[PDB]
Amino acid sequence: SKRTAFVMGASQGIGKAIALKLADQHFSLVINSRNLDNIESVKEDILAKHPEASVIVLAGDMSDQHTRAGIFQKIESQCGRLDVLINNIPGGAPDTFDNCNIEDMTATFTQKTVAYIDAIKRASSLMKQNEFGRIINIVGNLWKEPGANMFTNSMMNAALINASKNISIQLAPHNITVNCLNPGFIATDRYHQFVENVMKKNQKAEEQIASGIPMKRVGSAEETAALAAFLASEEASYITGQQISADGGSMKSI
Amino acid sequence: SKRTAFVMGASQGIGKAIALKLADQHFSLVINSRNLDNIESVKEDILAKHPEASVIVLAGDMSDQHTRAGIFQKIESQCGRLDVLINNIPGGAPDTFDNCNIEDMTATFTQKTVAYIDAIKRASSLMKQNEFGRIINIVGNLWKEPGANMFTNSMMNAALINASKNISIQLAPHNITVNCLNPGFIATDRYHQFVENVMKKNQKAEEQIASGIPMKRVGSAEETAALAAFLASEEASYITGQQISADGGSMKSI
Ligand SMILES: NC(=O)C1=CN([C@@H]2O[C@H](COP(=O)(O)OP(=O)(O)OC[C@H]3O[C@@H](n4cnc5c(N)ncnc54)[C@H](OP(=O)(O)O)[C@@H]3O)[C@@H](O)[C@H]2O)C=CC1
Ligand SMILES: NC(=O)C1=CN([C@@H]2O[C@H](COP(=O)(O)OP(=O)(O)OC[C@H]3O[C@@H](n4cnc5c(N)ncnc54)[C@H](OP(=O)(O)O)[C@@H]3O)[C@@H](O)[C@H]2O)C=CC1
Repeated sequence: SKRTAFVMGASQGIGKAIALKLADQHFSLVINSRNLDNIESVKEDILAKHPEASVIVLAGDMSDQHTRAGIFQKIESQCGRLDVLINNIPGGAPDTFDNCNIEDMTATFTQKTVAYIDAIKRASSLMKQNEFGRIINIVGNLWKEPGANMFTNSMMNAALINASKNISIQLAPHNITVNCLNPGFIATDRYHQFVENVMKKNQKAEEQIASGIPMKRVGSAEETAALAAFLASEEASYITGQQISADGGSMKSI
Repeated sequence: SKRTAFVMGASQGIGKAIALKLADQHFSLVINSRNLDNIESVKEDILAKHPEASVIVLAGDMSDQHTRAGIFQKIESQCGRLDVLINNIPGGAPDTFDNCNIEDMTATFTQKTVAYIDAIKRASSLMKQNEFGRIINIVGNLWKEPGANMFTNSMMNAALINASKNISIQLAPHNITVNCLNPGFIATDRYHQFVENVMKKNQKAEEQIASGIPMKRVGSAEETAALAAFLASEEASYITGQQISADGGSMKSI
C-alpha cells in the first residue's frame, strides 16, 4: 500500500524524527514547517537516504487558518489522498495564573488547539474518501497534571484531549483512528531550552529533571516517533481515542 | 462570622438556588445577572424572607471583561472584603465537530472559561487580604465524557477543570479553596430546554433522559446548591482542587 502522510513542524525535533521514520517505512510524505530552508533540508536528508522516496514540501505557518486551507488544498491537488495526519505545533508562550491575559490566552488557543481541530477537519474529509485514516495528535502530559509555569498550555492540552476523544467517536465508523501522543521529556531544542529556562538558579539542572523520571533519563525523538509510527500503521486499526504517553514513567497518576 | 459571597447568574436556576441557600445561612450577598429586573426580583425574595439580610445587586454581563473589572471594583468599594465566589456563567452556543468555527469557538472560550479564570483572579486578590476564600466553579460533566452536541463546551469544561486544579495549588497556602461542581441533569430552564432541544423526534422524552441516570430522576437546583453551600462553608477548609458531581450517578467513569 502506498499511504500518504502529512507531518507538520517537521524541520526538527519530534516532527523531524516522525518524518524520517515514516520514510523508512515507505510512506509518501508531505512535510511542513515555517522555515523553508530548514524543512527543505529534511527532504534532502530523506531523499539522500531514500532516493526513490516521494516527498513534498509545503512550508507555512500551520497556526494560520488561511495557510491551513492552502496547504490542504495543495495536498488534495498534488496527492489525491491523505492517509495519515501528524498534528504537531508548539504550544503558546509560557504563562502563569498570575500573569495570564485574554489576548495571549486567545492566541494560544487558536494557534495549537483550534489549529489541530481544523487540521483534523480538513484531513478527515480526504481520509473519508478512501475510508482510511490515522490521526496522531502530539499533545503533552500537562493535560492530566498541570502545570504551574504552563498555565494556558496545560488547560489547552486538557481541551485537546477532550476534543480528540469526541472526534474519535465521530470518525471511528470511517476507519479513521484518532489518538493523542503525550511526550514527557524528550531531547529536542525545546527541552534543551527548558534545561536553561529553569537553570534560573544554577550542566547539572538535568540531574534534577531526570530524578523525577522513573527511567532516570530523557527520551529521544525517535523513541517518540516509534509510537507515532505504530499508531499510523494499518495494523493499529482498532486503537482509537487513546492518550498514550512516551514519558519514561513520568506520570504518577493512572 | 459575617462572610460575604458573590453569586453570578443568580436570577434563576442553579445560581438563584445557591443565593437563597447562602442567604438562609446568613452570608452577606452580592448577586448578579444581566437582566436587572429579574435579579432585583431575587433580592426581593431574599429580603422578604430575611428582612435583616444584606444583599447588593450588581447587574451586568460577567462575560464582558470590563464589566467584570467594574463589578469587582464595586465589590471592593461597597463590601471591603470577599469570602466566597460562585463562578456561574452558561457555556456557549451548542456546536459540533462538523460545524465548529474559530469565531464561535473563540467567543465560547472567552465567555465562560476566561471569565471564570479572570473572576478568580480578581476575587482572590480580595480573598488574600483576609486569608480566607471559597471558590466554587459551576462547570459540568462533559469535562470527562464529551459531548457530541456540545463540542466546544466539552473541551472548555476540560480546560476549566485543568485550570481550577492548577489555581487551587497556587491559592491553597492562602486558605482559599478552589473546587469544581459539576451538575449532571438539573431541572432549570436550561434543562427544560434540553427536554425539547432533543424532543426533535418526539412529554416523554424525559423518561428517556431519566433512564440514563442511576437515580432515575433529574435533580433539583437546591440539591446542587446544598453542595455549593457546603463547599463555601468555613468547615470545608481542607477540601480543594476537587471535582464533585451532583448528577444522580450519571458518571459511569471513576
Ligand atoms: N519535552 C518535549 O519535547 C515536549 C514536547 N511536546 C510537544 O511536542 C510537540 C513538538 O515538540 P518539539 O519537538 O520539542 O518542538 P520543537 O521546538 O523542537 O520543534 C517544533 C517544530 O515545529 C516547527 N514549527 C513551529 N511552529 C510552527 C508552526 N506555527 N507551523 C508549522 N511548523 C511550526 C518548527 O520549525 P519551524 O520554526 O521552521 O517552523 C520545528 O520544526 C509540540 O507540540 C510540543 O508541544 C509536549 C511536551 C513535551
Ligand atoms: N443540567 C443543567 O442545569 C446543567 C448546568 N450546567 C452549568 O451550570 C451553570 C448554571 O446552569 P443553569 O442553572 O441551568 O443556567 P440557567 O440558564 O438556568 O440560568 C443562568 C443564569 O445566569 C444568568 N446569566 C446568563 N448569562 C450571564 C452572563 N453572561 N452574565 C451574568 N449572568 C448571566 C441568567 O440570567 P440573565 O439572563 O438575567 O443574565 C440566569 O440567571 C451553567 O454554567 C451551566 O453551564 C452544566 C451542566 C448541566
